[PDB]
Amino acid sequence: SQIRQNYSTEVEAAVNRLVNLYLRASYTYLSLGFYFDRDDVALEGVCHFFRELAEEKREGAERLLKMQNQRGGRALFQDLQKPSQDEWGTTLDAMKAAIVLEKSLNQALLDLHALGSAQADPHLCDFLESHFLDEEVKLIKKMGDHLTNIQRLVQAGLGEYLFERLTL
Amino acid sequence: SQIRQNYSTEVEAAVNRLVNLYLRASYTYLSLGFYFDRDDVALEGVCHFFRELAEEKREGAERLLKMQNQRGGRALFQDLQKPSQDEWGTTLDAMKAAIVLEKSLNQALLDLHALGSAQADPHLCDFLESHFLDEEVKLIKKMGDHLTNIQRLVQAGLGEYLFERLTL
Amino acid sequence: SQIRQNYSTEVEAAVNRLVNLYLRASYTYLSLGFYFDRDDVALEGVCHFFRELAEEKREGAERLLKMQNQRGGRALFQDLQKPSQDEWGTTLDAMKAAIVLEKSLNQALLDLHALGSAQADPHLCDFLESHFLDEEVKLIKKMGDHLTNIQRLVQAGLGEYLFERLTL
Amino acid sequence: SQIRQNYSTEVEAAVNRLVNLYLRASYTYLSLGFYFDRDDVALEGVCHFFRELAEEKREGAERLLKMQNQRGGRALFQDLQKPSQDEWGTTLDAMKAAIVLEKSLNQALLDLHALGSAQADPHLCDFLESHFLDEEVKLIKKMGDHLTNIQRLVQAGLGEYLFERLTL
Repeated sequence: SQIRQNYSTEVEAAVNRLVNLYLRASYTYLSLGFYFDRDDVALEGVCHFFRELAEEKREGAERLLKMQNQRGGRALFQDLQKPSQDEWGTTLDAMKAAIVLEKSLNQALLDLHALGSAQADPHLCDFLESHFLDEEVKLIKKMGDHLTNIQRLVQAGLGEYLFERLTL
Repeated sequence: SQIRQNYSTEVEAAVNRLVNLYLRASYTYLSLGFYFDRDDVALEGVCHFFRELAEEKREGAERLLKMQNQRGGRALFQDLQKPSQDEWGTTLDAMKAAIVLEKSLNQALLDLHALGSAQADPHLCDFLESHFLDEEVKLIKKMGDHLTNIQRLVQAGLGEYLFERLTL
Repeated sequence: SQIRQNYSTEVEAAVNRLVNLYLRASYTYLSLGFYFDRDDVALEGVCHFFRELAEEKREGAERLLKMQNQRGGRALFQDLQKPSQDEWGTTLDAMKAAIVLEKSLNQALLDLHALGSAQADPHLCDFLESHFLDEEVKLIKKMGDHLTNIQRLVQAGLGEYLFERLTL
Repeated sequence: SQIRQNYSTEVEAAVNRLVNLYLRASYTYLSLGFYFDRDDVALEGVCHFFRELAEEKREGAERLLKMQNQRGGRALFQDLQKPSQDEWGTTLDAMKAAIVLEKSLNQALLDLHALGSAQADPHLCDFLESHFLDEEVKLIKKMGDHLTNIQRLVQAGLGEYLFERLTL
């Protein structure tokens, strides 16, 4: 590559792996969004929350792809595995599964940042800090806030409805 | 002091004491605000209410400081003791603690006003009446209103959530 | 904590300590501001400079508190010790004391950043870099600029007046 | 008087006396203003400051007169004695004489307020608090601020000029 500089083979491959995690996460959120749009679930505010997250994760993958090219690395795509469940249970179950998901992405970002420091790749460390580390921390705080309110509310059906109407 | 007139040593020292009470109250409200911002408490409306009160109390202390200088008294600062609790319990517990706090400030204002009358210091009596006595009475009525609604609502988790969403 | 990830007990406690340093600094600036508002000091431009810094330091503490909660750490408040002096001498003395203060905050930020690197906590390193490290360097340069001009001007009374009127 | 109620003969006469003090003060400020407008004094900013104060004192007397009529008291005018000096010396001398003047008005207001309390005349106490007590305290603080700056500046001619140009 004519532009490639200070960009290790190891970081390049981890970037490709992170891109797959983000697309998988996006797919997961798409499944969660449509589940809450079912006529027998019907929680529009929950459906919207997850559909907005699917788009965010897709945007995250696209930013990683752009960065890959900017550094002279080569994007390599793999199969995207289907989401973990076909049915997501209650709003609470789903929000727990979402937080579990986000923590997995966060850890992958932390490991990638650790790889970058190990490889003396300040550009990668900066890129992660700029569009990912804080957005992930803020997203995780919000989900934790939601889990707490959802838990405070479980007369379970009444609580689930109120949360969707008044918070979402 | 070239400007000092009709400003007793006793009122000056009580003004300094009141300034410390107001800063302490502000610190208390800051602790209450951040407690309700915890991911395991997550009552944004309650967090906002207390954070707004912290700023008000800080503004109250600053007005007293300005007045101290206007009269030719000398501001003297003391340590600010930490708030009474590290964790504030429920919205109800916190609002009870807040009302207890406000009543203490109110009594201090009443005592200071009584000192001013005893010392024939009409300017001090006027200053207290203008920015403090009524604001305190109105604030205390509002908290009492809130305590009543919070109490009416305790299915405790559902009530606490509804109060924060619909009143705060 | 349900959200806590990669957030060490050591960083959490240092964050609480830094929050206390910032509130103390704010208190210090409040005392400096009101001292220059005394009828026997009467340097409005100096009073304004310090009062603006008190608010900045308070905002700094509040940002640290928010971050603490975002990471799932627990805010713990301590007594706020009173400022080092009751009277601040000349504009020069005060600006020297301010620079000494800022350097102490800066060093605390540097130590906290070093702790974060030692703990592999990129989010903390990023947060410090974003709202604190540069703001502190720029503030310290400005004070150094002011000290130099104040020193160039000391006919001491005439210089102090001119600085307050033409620079502040 | 058909409207007179709770308005003692003693307060009525003190109101007439205060009206004379305020007109005298106004006359004093007029003399100070024109002295600084002399071609051999020529401090326009000082001339403006005093001319603005003459108008304020005249407005103060007029408010007392209106109040006198509102209460059913009878305005009685006396000779207005000429100002204490024909020539006012330096800006410093003049500002010292002004502060001495204002303190005399303030004390007269305090005594009148004390008479009103002694006579159980809440309307008079309120009227004094509303347009006079605080305005007087704020005016006296400003003069004290000016005296301090003027004193800091005395190369006397250079200081006097700078004060008039940069503060007034």
